[PDB]
Amino acid sequence: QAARLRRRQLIRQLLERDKTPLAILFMAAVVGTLVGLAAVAFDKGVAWLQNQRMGALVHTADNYPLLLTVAFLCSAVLAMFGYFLVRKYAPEAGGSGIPEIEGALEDQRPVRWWRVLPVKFFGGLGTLGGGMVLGREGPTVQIGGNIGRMVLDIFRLKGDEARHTLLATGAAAGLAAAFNAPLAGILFIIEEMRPQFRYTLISIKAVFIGVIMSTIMYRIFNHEVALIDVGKLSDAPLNTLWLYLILGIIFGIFGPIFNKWVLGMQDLLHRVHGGNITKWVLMGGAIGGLCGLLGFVAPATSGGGFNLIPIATAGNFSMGMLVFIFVARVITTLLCFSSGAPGGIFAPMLALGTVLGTAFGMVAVELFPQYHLEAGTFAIAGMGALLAASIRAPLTGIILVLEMTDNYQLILPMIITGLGATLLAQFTGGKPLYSAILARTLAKQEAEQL
Amino acid sequence: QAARLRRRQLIRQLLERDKTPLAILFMAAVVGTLVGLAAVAFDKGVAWLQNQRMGALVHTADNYPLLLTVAFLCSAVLAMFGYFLVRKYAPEAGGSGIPEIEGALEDQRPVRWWRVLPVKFFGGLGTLGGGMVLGREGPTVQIGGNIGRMVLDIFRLKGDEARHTLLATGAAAGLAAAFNAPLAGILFIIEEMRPQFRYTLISIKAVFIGVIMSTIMYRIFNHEVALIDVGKLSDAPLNTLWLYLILGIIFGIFGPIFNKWVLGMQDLLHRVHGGNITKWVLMGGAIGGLCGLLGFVAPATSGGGFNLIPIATAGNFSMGMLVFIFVARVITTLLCFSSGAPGGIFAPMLALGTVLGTAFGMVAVELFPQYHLEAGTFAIAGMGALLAASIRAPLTGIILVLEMTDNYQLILPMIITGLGATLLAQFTGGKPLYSAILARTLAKQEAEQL
Repeated sequence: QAARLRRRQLIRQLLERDKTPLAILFMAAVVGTLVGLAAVAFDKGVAWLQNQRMGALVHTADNYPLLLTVAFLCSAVLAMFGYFLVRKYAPEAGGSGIPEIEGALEDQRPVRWWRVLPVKFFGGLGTLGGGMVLGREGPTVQIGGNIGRMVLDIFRLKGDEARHTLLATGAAAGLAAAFNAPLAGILFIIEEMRPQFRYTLISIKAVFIGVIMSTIMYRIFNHEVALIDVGKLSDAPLNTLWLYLILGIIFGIFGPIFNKWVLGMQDLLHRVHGGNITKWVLMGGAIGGLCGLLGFVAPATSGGGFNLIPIATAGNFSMGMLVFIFVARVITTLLCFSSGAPGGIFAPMLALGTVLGTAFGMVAVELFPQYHLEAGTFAIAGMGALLAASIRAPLTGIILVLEMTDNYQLILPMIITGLGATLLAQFTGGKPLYSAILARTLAKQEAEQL
Repeated sequence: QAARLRRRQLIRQLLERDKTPLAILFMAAVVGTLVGLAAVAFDKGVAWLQNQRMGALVHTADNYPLLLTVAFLCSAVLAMFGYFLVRKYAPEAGGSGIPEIEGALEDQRPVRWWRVLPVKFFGGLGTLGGGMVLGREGPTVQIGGNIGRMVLDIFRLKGDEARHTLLATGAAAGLAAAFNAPLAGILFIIEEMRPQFRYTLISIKAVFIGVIMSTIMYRIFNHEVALIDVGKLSDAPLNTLWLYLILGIIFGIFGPIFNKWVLGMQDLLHRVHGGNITKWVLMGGAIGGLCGLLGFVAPATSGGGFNLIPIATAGNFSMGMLVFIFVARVITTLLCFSSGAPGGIFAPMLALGTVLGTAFGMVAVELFPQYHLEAGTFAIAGMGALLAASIRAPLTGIILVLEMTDNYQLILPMIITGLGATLLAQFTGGKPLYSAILARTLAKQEAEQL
């Protein structure tokens, strides 16, 4: 009656599966190559700005108050340039980028590469070289999605498959070249950024080609540089997995509160300046200079956060130092991302989770020594646990931490901590962060139509 | 314009994203535990039958003709029992079973647990203890899906989300417990064994809990036992990725030829018995006896295929022995799987991929000594490449070879070989194997049945 109707359609569909068009495969190769080159150039510009920042710091190493003022000024002017470019030329090129390029894969949120690529590139360059605690993945994944749309519009590809596949392969190429992590890009685009409530024709065989050419363009210009080089930690036996479940419960209790904090401060800071261009640029300059001066006095609360994950997994931190770094780092990340700067929050979540993981593993190693514990395996497990409770994408959290730490023997602690985080963030009332920001800006856009 | 209605439903759906019922999450925990226990009991039964079958020979080791006849009888009676149980009490238990579960996720080909579970269990036990070239993976993916449907019908869960989610977590727990690969168990569901043409409601968190509990129930019972133990090989520089591209092109133009072979041999052996029960069990007994005789004399062409996979990865295989193993393994895999025995092909395609990759690696390292190559890196890159060109599931092929070889430094040769394989299997024009078997057994059920 109806099964006869669907069975012939299912046979006709299964006998020709996985036939994507060669036009889309070739444009996905060009998209992935351009996104890898743009991410390499963005990384080199950020590092050259930070090196010139440190050189201007050491240029006058005789007067301490003058050094603190020149640190504040040289970071604040770069932050003012980034906030001005974003706030004057492109109101949708500030923040993370993953909501504004995830809403573009659901046929809303128009991607405008001509007024995103230079402004998000140069503004994220300014506010990331200034020292503000932001991840260089969000600026490169919105650059990735917009390079995908730019190739689609230049070569005049038609169809509804080509647009979604090129936005997805641009975004996955951006996440692959930000972290040197090829598998995390595909597992981020088929688990988090595709439309979760309907059916779209994203071709994984083209997302893969974008990720391959992007990671090859990363490895051409980044030879023998590991982003995170932890050693080779001891394995976790079967009588120790309950501790990683407890750590997952702690991250799942913490995650939704971090979501509520970032969504609350991102309009508590709007209550300061009201939306004005000059007052927004002045407030952004104040917080960028504050994070730049924290880049000199106590130089662990600022920065991207990737220069303390190799420290906080081999010991080398006091408990008081861990609590001070966690408190001031959560303060500075909630101040820097939620103000409106161009910069993601993946990297100060992978750095904010390792501090909490070391602070739990250092408790657990002394609470009972009958297991012969180490305070580093709990940090490796808890790295992608705030990334699994806050943004609630545990599969790409676990895959990305397995990519950039290369400790496979902790895969069962990693999956148990990330999954306890996801479950206890669900049973607390924690909506995912990248969907909450997207739904918030869509409701704001709808209220601005009346 | 209906885009405003799509926006309003999108806001209401993004706020309520990833919120799975607690009943589904608990029942997927129970599915994971039961499929872990079923795969552990299945592996121990196959191990004990292989031990007794190969130990009775040296127990009664008088003379060589009697030794060969007792090898043939000791394998052929077990294979006769498996074929008879399949073709008498559950005809869907024949073959791999990933097509039957891949159909039952689309509300066709109904999973009768009370007929498949004991027949796939004991029949796969007989035909896999008989030393046949059959995977341990198929008869535990289908046992996993049937356990999932069993406990859904036991606890009486209604809805459409519960059925797809418990069948998907059963198949995921089966593939996680067959290979000790937790990540590939989820990655087979989210990109190969879901409904690939319409939206369905498989919650990834329940598949995650099922995979975790299944891998814990594996690792309790055979800890410190890895299936594939290769050493830390040499890394692959950037000027030698085009070699892995050429190896991917070789696998891609071999994939559809092997699919044509298995889908043709599955009728060429059907003409031998004509659907008759007596001639089918007699032909299957001759096949299983041949696979036991080959498992006794020249043993590295029979059995599951994980025994020779660390020898081929940089071991004592010559170019004259690798060709013999490849031709005899493809002839025995075809003759043993296309005849309808209960046993998957997903596990003896890893061995064929490793043999072809080792042959290419030994040609390449002799063809130029300027790159300082190795055959072992080509074997680990080409392991899950016939699995990416034949069943055309590249992401889970790459994930699974990353899982059970513990070499992340070859992730770029792995992805390049897998993508060369999928591309040059698509341009040649081969369908995926596990969908071109389901399309065949759906066209048969439509036309040749009613």
